[PDB]
Amino acid sequence: ADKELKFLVVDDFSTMRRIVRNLLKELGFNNVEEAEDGVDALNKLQAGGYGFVISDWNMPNMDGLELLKTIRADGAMSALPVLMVTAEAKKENIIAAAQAGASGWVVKPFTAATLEEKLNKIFEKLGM
Ligand SMILES: [Ca+2]
Repeated sequence: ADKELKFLVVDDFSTMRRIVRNLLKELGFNNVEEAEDGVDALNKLQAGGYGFVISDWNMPNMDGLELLKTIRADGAMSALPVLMVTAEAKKENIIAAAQAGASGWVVKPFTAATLEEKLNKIFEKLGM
C-alpha cells in the first residue's frame, strides 16, 4: 500500500489512460506511466521499477491476456499484480485470465472508490 508504487496503465484509448491516471492520483498514487498496447507495456516494464499493472483486456497487437501471460513467464516481473480492465464481465474471460494469473478485474466505467476496493483486495490477497 505504498503511495509511491509505480503503476503502468495499459490501454489503447488515451482518454481511458488519463481517467485511470486521475483516479490513481486521487487515491494518492502519483507514480503512473502509460502504455498503449501489450508490446508497448513490455518495452516499458523492461526498464523496471514497476509495481502494479492496470491493463485493458482488449488491445490491438498484444491484448491484455497475452500481456499477462508474458509478464507471468518473465523471470523478473512474474509477480507483478495485474488488474484487468474490461467493459463487460464474461465468465470465460475471467476464467482465462484467472489461469494466466490476473490479479483481479474491474469493469469500466468505474469510480475511484471501486478502483480502491480493487487495489485494496489485491494488496491483501498478496499479503501486501
Ligand atoms: Ca481497449
